[PDB]
Amino acid sequence: SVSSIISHAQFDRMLLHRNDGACQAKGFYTYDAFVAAANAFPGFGATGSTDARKRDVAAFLAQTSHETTGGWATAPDGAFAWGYCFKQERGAAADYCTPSAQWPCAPGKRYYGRGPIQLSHNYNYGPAGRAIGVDLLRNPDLVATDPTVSFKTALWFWMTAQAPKPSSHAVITGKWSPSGADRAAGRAPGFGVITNIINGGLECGHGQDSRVADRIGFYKRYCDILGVGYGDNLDCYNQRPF
Ligand SMILES: [Zn+2]
Ligand SMILES: [Zn+2]
Ligand SMILES: [Zn+2]
Ligand SMILES: [Zn+2]
Repeated sequence: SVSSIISHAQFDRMLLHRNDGACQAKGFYTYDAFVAAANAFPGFGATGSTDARKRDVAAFLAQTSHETTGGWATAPDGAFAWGYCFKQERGAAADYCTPSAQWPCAPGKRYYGRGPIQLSHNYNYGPAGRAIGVDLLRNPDLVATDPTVSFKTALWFWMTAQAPKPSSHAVITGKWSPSGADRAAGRAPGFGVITNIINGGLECGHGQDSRVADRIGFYKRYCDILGVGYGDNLDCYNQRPF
């Protein structure tokens, strides 16, 4: 039903050049896979006012677009037209396997970044796999070979809280109630705190940051496409990291 918020046409206008020959993931990410994945997380794009629902979709696609961007300053249609260009960590990467009796690593497998949110480590592939009913510890490559599974891992991240961090979904739909600690840290509801949730240790609270700006660029472009206002507190330049 997320299709009632974002049409196939709008989805492609947003992720405009993802299938250009220069992109590693060309041909991978499809609108039908996105819609199928969304069906497994009913609340996504279906919680709150029509505007909250549009921002929920735009923010999700904007943050994931930054994580997989292939854009550059003078890119065709701007740097914010190049999200979803990659589907797996570039380079030699690493094993990303840490001791865990709850989410044991499978021999010979590696848990490097895969998919829209660049899911990493066995302790994340484990709970994400359980959430979607797929054994991602034994078959982590499915996050880079099956687009529906790929999108599902990203939505799992979007919809899952990591207390004290709320889920990004809760923040964008206006369901997050900041603690006294959050208020003291300057973490107010908005797109900015979502960036903080995702990679605040490295990007937030130290003034202007090009990574934060790139995330906002995607968000504003996508909100413009769906026809919704951005909401407040878009940056995390002055927010203490979670
Ligand atoms: Zn299409
Ligand atoms: Zn193109
Ligand atoms: Zn690690
Ligand atoms: Zn810093």
